[PDB]
Amino acid sequence: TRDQNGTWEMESNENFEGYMKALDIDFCTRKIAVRLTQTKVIDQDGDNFKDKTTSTFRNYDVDFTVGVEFDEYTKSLDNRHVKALVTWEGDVLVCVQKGEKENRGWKKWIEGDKLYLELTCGDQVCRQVFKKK
Amino acid sequence: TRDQNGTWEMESNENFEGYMKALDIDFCTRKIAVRLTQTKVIDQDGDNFKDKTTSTFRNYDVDFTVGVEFDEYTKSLDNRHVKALVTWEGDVLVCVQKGEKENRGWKKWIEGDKLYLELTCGDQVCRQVFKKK
Repeated sequence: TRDQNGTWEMESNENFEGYMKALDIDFCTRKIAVRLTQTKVIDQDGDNFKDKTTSTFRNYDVDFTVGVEFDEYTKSLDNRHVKALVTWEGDVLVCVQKGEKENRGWKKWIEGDKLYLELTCGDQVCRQVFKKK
Repeated sequence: TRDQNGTWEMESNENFEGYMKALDIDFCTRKIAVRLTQTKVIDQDGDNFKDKTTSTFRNYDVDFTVGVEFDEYTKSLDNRHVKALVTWEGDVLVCVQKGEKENRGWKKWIEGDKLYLELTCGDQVCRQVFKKK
């Protein structure tokens, strides 16, 4: 049929690497585009089309209750099982990710309208700040 | 303030490489995760949090009309300038991308509730199958 209207999600992708190498796309760029899923939104009205293709790199989503230990699987990070626990220390949201890697956790808090994130794992600390959209 | 509600977009991302290396994340993944802006959406009800963090790898919007040639700049993938002509072949949307690469183009058609996309460049053929939602 010619009616290509609707939102479509990639379920298979054959020889995406060979086609990208034929376009002289860089090495690390190809090895990830093969792994990622793609969503295609098409608005077709008559002879005019509008194709919006989006490939999401990371789509993490976790729920929790402060003070209640829960099982966390970092699917889109390292894909490991950690028993996370989120507690309050002042107004800072502190978390401990009990698992194989030692000193793993994060701290989250706002001051003004900036979300601060302190991702820690072993000897490394990652600092990220966010603006309100 | 403990209220972390809202949609937050990444401002800075310091030492994401070191934090990802501490989690044994591969090199190519680190080289791309470092260069992407993240968006955090927190739905908070007291101590019940809903944290969803997403990052977009590729996004591409194209507007074209069947039978009218248009200048296409492949924002994703290739970043080359091609003159694309999209035409109907029965129920198959056939497009030719006249440019640097020989035999560059794609074919798109619907069968049932699935979108089939065949990308062609040189002697390489990439076949992508989508599913209507």
